[PDB]
Amino acid sequence: LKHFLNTQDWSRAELDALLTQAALFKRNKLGSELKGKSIALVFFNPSMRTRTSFELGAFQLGGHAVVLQPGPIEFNLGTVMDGDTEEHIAEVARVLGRYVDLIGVRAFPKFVDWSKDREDQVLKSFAKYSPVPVINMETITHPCQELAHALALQEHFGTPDLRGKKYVLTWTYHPKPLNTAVANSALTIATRMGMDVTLLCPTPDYILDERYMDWAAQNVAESGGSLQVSHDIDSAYAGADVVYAKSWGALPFFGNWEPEKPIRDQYQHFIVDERKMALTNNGVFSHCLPLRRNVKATDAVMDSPNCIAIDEAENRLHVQKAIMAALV
Amino acid sequence: LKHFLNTQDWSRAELDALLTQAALFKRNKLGSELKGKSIALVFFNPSMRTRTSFELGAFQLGGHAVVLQPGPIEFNLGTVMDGDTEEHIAEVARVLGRYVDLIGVRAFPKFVDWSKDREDQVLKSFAKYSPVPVINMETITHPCQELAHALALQEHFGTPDLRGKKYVLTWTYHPKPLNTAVANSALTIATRMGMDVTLLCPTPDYILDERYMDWAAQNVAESGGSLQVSHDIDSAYAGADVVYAKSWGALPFFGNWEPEKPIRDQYQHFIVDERKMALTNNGVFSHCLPLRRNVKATDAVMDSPNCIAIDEAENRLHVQKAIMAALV
Amino acid sequence: LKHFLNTQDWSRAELDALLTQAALFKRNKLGSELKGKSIALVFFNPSMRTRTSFELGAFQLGGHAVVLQPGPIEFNLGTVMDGDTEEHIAEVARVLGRYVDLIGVRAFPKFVDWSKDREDQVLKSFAKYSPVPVINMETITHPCQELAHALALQEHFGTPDLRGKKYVLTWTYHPKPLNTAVANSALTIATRMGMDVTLLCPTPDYILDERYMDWAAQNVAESGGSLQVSHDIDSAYAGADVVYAKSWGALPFFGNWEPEKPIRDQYQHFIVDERKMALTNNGVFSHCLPLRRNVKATDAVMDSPNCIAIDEAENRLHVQKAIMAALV
Repeated sequence: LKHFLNTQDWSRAELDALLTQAALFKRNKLGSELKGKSIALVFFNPSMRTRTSFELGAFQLGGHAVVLQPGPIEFNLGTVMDGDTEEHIAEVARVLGRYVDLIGVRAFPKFVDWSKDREDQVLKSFAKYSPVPVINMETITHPCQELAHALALQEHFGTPDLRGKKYVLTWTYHPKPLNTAVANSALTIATRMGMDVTLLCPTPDYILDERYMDWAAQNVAESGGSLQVSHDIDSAYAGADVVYAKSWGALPFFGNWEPEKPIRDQYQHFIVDERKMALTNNGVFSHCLPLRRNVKATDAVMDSPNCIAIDEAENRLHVQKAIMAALV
Repeated sequence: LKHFLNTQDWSRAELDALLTQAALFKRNKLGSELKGKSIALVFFNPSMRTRTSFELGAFQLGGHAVVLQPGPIEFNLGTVMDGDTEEHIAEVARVLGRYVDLIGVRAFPKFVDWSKDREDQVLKSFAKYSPVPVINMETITHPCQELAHALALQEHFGTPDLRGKKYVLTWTYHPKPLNTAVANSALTIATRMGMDVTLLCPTPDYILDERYMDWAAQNVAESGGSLQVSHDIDSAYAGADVVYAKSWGALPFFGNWEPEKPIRDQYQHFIVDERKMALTNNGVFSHCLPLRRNVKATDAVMDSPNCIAIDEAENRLHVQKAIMAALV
Repeated sequence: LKHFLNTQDWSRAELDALLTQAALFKRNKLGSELKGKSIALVFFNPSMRTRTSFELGAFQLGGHAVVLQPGPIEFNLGTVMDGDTEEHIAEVARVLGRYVDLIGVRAFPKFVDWSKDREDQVLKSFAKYSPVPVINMETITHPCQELAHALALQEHFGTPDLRGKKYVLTWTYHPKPLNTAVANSALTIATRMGMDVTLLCPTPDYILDERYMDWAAQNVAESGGSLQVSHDIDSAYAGADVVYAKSWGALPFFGNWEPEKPIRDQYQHFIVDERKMALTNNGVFSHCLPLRRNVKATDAVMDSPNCIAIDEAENRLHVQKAIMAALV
């Protein structure tokens, strides 16, 4: 009945409890909250980091993770399956639900159409047909990353209350168009936590889907923080406490990534470097990984003592354990 | 020494004991029958369902399953390995046998020749060279499915004795020629259990290999049931207690599936629907999965309360645990 | 801090202790030396045998192995990652190091250049950036195989002291050029153990890289054994106690394997057979596997009671457990 599809679906108190359980697990990693239980990790797209953290997380709590990497499933109802689909998600979710206690789902968008991708069909289908809790391991939003990220910020600042912090979610250069998942999640969680958020991107075409812009706005009101869109690098970084980098192809160009290649390439200066970081208030830098060094961020920034990307990546483990424990 | 290659190899009392242990495991899933033991699940062909049930089954009994998906093995003796084969099954089975306590084998036929496929070389080779019990996870017969299927029928009818039940194994439409494995197993187990069996198919060309027809006949005599081949849909369904659907390419066409495409396509009416099911004696419907909705069976039949396909799929878990426990 | 990259890095006393712990584990396989611990098995190249032994080894000691098969990683520093690499080994090793207690690495050479391959970049990179012990699961040397091999010899001869034994590392025919890893390791460990070693190959072009020739020489001096290069089959086998076969492409031909195909094909007589084995002092035969029957060794030699290849393969399990236990 209760799933962990997006943090936006959980009340603030529930998210706070998850973060605290995550901190507790970080102090005592071995437990029995999942003793004799199991989780099916269904990866429609490969991920070494996510597979490792979840698999180990289940093991450490006495459970077992079954890793499934399909590779042809039909999600549409009343559809004559005479095509290339062998079985309907109805049967898949229901069968797995007779075996495991939880189901994790990872499904990256096709990038051939944001119009379709934004529907989150794969995840919504599992959540609808599954008799057991479903966990978003990343589709168009990365909720587990949000919490790992948030925990890392709380540990860094020495407090659970992040209000008053200047948070800068900056777009970054990449030779190819990327998913907005991490970006959408970053906006969601930074505002939900009540920080002064600024979405820094090259042009208005890079502004995130309305769904998330509304989420952020709605969260600003609840948390007492602030939101703001910007296109000026130097002013955005100024006096910033946190800088989060993430690359993503402008939504208005989904389907054809040819005329955009020259557009993104003229913005290879949005790379986070010491010059920019020095403008902040001794702010910290982080990225969700994988990160292309000297493209999204310079080797100097990465190896800096202000980069907490490795801590954030570690926290995926502790945060995902808190989620699995809450759902069982 | 003792393997679980086919149910036909086990006495009726042993099969009854397996089914009962399976029911016991269904009531108490956690156990120690495999404590510290392991099973190697060798999949020459991918299977999410079979991998999940076996892996979880080993975990629940205190054991560990190692999943191996090759992808070049030689099974022929005295064959100069100067071809594309790197190692002989002799070495593979013997080495794995020094590591694990049980070996599961899944190997779908090549469909390029039923003449060769019917030899069950992969399975027979493992059973011959392996120092530990071998388990058929599906090749040309699906013995684990047979028991999962049989258990589901016993639970549905509220009794272990299925004698007197009208069982209809019906062929079903599919855009492509399929393996007869599930069909051969269905005939084997339905007759072994003593039911009034009817093999419903379009033309005599779809009759199953003699090996299984003889098995069925031999089982009818032992169980006190009956066997019968039919080509009339309405008469077959009439007063039926159980309807099992399965698609499969006529054996006489193995090698060339071109002139058969038009032959099978003219029989897309063999699809199980409410019209047919209504003719039975409030009979139950089931399929081994994966099932193409609105092709092999209509969405109406699938979502009906008489469809026990999800229960049968669940039982793969309990039945496979009974098998692993009996073999160690 | 301490890794298991090559046996040559460990003192003789440490190697002796590993071999003894391995013998102890062979007598009592279940233990708690890895209770609650985990190892990441990173396979850049597939290996059923190595995956099975390590995974089971972790399970038997109360731990858990996470299997990762990438398939695009950058190992070069200060390299603008605008190519086909998504993330730097720096981030990979560091993140995995926050999750698991040990990291195993398997990476076969590209064969496109021994000049580059001999650098052991993949392994050295992991060992440099990883915060936890790294284990060579085979790159250009196969140290786990060395110990499995050595243990099998000690069990066969009924003593830990192998000094005085005539060891013949023979090159063998193969339709394609192979890695020297196993060959380099065989020379290393046979000399380190103090045996009378003879490297039997067709022509001086097949002599192993200087690195290992020096290693052997340096080991002969320490162990009191002997080294010797030979090109005469009959004289090499004569009075031999141990015969180890392994195929490998001459190092001087790395990059272009066309003019070598005809060169290796004229030496298909280097195959180990009863005629040759009969010349030894009732010597034992072994191979690391996979082995092409009737090409590297005849079916007669393989099925002989003097072939200890299956025992050596089994010992990978016990030896790898000793290594994992020593590193944690």
